[PDB]
Amino acid sequence: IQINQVRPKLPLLKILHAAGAQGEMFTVKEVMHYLGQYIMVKQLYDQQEQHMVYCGGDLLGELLGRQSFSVKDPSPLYDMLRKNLVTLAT
Ligand SMILES: [Mg+2]
Ligand SMILES: [Mg+2]
Ligand SMILES: [Mg+2]
Repeated sequence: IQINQVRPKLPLLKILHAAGAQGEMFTVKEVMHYLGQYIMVKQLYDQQEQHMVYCGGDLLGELLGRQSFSVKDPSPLYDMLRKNLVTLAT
């Protein structure tokens, strides 16, 4: 297996699939692409303040353990990725 591949855990993979991803293993860039598409297409960001993501009530909020987060202050999102990505480079 390639060193730059990661395997998203079940609930994260569900999100990525729900945004148009195919398969089980991805680069971190691909994961971010599909996660971004999920947020963008469902329009979870506040249209009036687009760095704010209102994720509570959605699977993404469940996974994050937060009602909302800011894209400018990504640590809660990065916490979620740390816990939901299986990697070989770590
Ligand atoms: Mg794909
Ligand atoms: Mg695959
Ligand atoms: Mg961090």
